[PDB]
Formats: sequence, C-alpha cells, structure tokens
Amino acid sequence: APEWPMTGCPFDPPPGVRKLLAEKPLSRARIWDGSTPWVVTRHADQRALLSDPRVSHDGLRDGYPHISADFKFLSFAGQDDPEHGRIRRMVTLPFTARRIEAMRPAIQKITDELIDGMLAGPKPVDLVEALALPVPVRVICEMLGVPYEDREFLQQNNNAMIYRDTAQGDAQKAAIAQAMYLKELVGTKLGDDILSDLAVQVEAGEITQDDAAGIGMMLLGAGHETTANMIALGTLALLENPEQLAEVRDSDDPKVIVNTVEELLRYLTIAQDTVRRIAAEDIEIGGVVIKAGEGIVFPLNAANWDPDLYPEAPDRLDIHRANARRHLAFGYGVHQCLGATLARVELQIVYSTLLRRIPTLALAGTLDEIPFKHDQIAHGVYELPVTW
Ligand code: HEM
Repeated sequence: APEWPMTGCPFDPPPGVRKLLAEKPLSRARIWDGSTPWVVTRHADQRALLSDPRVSHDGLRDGYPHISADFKFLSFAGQDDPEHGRIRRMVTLPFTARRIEAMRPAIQKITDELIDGMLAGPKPVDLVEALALPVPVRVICEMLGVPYEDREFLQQNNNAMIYRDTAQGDAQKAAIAQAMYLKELVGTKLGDDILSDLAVQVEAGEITQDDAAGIGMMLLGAGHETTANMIALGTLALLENPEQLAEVRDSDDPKVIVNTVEELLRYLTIAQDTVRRIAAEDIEIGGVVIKAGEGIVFPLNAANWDPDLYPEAPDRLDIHRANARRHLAFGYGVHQCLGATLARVELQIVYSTLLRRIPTLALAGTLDEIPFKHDQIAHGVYELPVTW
C-alpha cells in the first residue's frame, strides 16, 4: 500500500495521484495512523459515495481516516444527520444566494480598502498579508455581527491560528481567546447577523451559549484560510497565465470573472484530500467492496482533473473551460461547503478588483522562488511577493 499523502509543477496534484486517477480509481493507501483507507479518485465515484447515506462523517468512529493526529485530537461539520442538519439549518439563511448577493457592497468595500493600503504602501508587498488573509476574516466578521472595533483582534487571533511560525501553545491561547470573545458577543446579542440568529436559538433552548460560540468559531475557521489560499494561489495562477489574466481583467463580459473563479477553484482544488469519511455499512462500488468500518479518502484535486469530466488538458488553466462549474472543490453531498456561494462571490470581487486597480500587477520574483504549502493539508503559498 503506498503511503498517503504522496514540486516544479507546484500547482499540479502529486504525480502518484494522477497515476492512480488514470489507472487505479479505487485503491488503498496507508495514512499517518497506519490504517489503510480507500482512496477514491474519480469524480463520478466521489459524487456517488459522498451522497450515499451509508457514508458517515462521524470522526468518533473507529477507523475514521483523520487527516492527521491533530485533527484526530479535536475530535456540526463532524457529525451525521440528524444533528448535522439540525445545526446547519440554523446558519443556512445568511449563506443563501440572495443574502450573499446582498453582501457584495460590504465585500467590495473591504476589498477596496485593503487595495488602498497596498497602493499607499511599499512595493513589492506580500499579497498574503496584504489581501489574501484580511479579506475573508473581515467578511466573516461582518456576517457574524462582530463590531467594527473588535475586527483587528479577531483577525490577529485567526491569523495566529494559521501561521506556520505560531507555537501551538500560542495558537491555543488564540483559539481560547476567540471562543471567549464569541461567547461574550452571543451573550450581548441575547442584531441581523449570525450570532443574533444563534442567540434566538440559545434563548429558545435549542443550543447553549457555548454551542452558539462553537458554531461561530467554526464559521470563523472554515471560511478563512481556505478563502485566503484561493486568493493568493489564484492570483499566482493568473500571473503565471498572463493572457488569461488580461482577459479576466479587461473583458467586458461579466461571465468571464464568473468562469475564471470556477476554473481556478477546479484547477487548484486547495481543499485537496481534506474530505474524509467512514463506511457505516459495506458499500460496493467500482467492483470493489468497501467494508463497514473502513475509511475513505477523497482527493478532490484528483476528481477535478478527472478526464472523464475534463478531457481537454485538465492540467492547464483555461478560464473558458465550459465545464469548470461541475468541480468538487467545495466537496459534495450534505456536507458540501456552506460558504460555497460566499466564496465564489468573494473571489470574483477580490480578483476583479485587484486586477482592475492594479493593472500592472506582477510577480516580484519567479514561480520557483515562491514558497508553497507543500508541507500542509490545504494547498497554498506562504508568501506572495507582488509588485506593480
Ligand atoms: C475557497 C473557499 C472554500 C473552500 C475551497 C471550501 C471547501 C470546503 C469543503 C471541501 C468542505 C467540505 C468538508 C467535508 O465534506 O468534510 C467545506 C465545508 C464547509 N465550509 Fe467551506 N470552503 C470554502 C469557503 C468557506 C467559507 C467562506 C465558509 C463559511 C463562511 C465555509 C464554511 C464551510 C462550512 C461551515 C462547512 C461545513 C459544511 C457541513 O459539514 O455541513 N467555507 N468547505
């Protein structure tokens, strides 16, 4: 059983992963804890399994293929229905299309302010620090109903939980600080925002104040690093594909920014193999039998380069790929990304505004000088020096 997970093509999935996808759609791999879960590479099969009620997201179950030991420790996103949906229903409305369309001015203002700071400051500048990290956490603060004046505090806490050079002890203090704060804010709300909605539930007896705070925390975590990685990696992908950058920037067709975000989501699949399940019952698929209690690993980045679905050079960026929106970058089934509409719309605004306001944007060095997050689960770059 090969080890899992398996450099000068840094955007591309690992070579062994492309090999599996091509010749062993379903196979076993040994992960960090010595278990050998199934690896499911095909887009079709990921959809099949992820929407099969025999497939469980319950990380307390023996066999569950946790991403790493730390994720194992932590152990609504890690639960099955009915409790998963009971909780998800309480935070569904603010993420719906209409409500996210209604956030466009707020996301646009956040973006323009941060581009104002870039443009007043030195160059080159790290796009990660200047834009990619601040936007998503600021947007989520606003949906939560975090007062403007506590913004920087929540941002630094959340940043601290993301940095490689934060010592775990400090990351945990930062996490403790977020929870205490959110719990306090929920007590306060007892507004229009998520925490007010959650305060209603608290007041109704449906969840505790602690639970309210945990949900808040979870939305904070979930929506931050992922979106940041997309901002930074997505920008870099555009800068490495200049003819396509120019089009996204300069096209008069509003569909192009829309397509570009989907093709970026598909091309980069930053959530990689973070999607994990366990079979609750035996499941027969693709001529093998996944047995009850066996783990299942979903390399979304394999599915999104699947030639059954993306036959025309899926290993190249093509913003006109007519098919891109079929990607599974936000996963699939009942745990499909709650923020998927928000993310789409955040990236449309960030990429378009970044390129229209900084039409001379340029990588300050070259691709090979960029430090990628090869050593992590979520794909991305530690730093992105840009100039103009
Ligand atoms: C590029 C941006 C994003 C990507 C690639 C992404 C990816 C994903 C993926 C793959 C999952 C599925 C996890 C699983 O099945 O185990 C997921 C779930 C989730 N995402 Fe995102 N996400 C993004 C942005 C956001 C944002 C902006 C938010 C919230 C504000 C968010 C909140 C969530 C939540 C709450 C879940 C759990 C859904 C559930 O279990 O019912 N995400 N995301």
